[PDB]
Amino acid sequence: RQKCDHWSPCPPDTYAYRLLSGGGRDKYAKICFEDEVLIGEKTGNVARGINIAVVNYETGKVIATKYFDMYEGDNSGPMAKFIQSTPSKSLLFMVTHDDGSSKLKAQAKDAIEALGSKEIKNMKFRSSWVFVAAKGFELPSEIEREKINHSDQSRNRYAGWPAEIQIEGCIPKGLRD
Repeated sequence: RQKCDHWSPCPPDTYAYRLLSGGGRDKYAKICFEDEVLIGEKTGNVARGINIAVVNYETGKVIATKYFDMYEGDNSGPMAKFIQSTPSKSLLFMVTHDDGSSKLKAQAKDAIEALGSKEIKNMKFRSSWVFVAAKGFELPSEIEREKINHSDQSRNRYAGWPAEIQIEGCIPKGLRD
């Protein structure tokens, strides 16, 4: 019904977003922006690791979508360079699927922490994580921009994985007016 199937309607001059981490291996991570799925099963571009959607804040257009596997390969470096290359006045949306920490290295953690992440250095194996960043401007303090959920045997929604987490909000379009 509502933009990105939001619980409450967004205020007028705002960009709607909904970020969903993966829930175990069968429930996929999803990035929704302005009622359009940027990353997800639907668009066939979601995978294990850290999934990043980059949007031009000024035009509201998707500029890039890329995933980086943190269980295999050496994708931490290519992820840090992808994040660092992002142009100013960009929105960055980051979600975990399955695992985003095994091979997660310092350079990548520093590039994400530079964007305002308080949880990227607390990432544990299979912790579910969702994050909204702005490059070249500040997001309002009121919007939910980050969440982390660690694997815990008593709380785990799946055998071996924590429950998926979500953040939904409305970003005002005039932060650079």
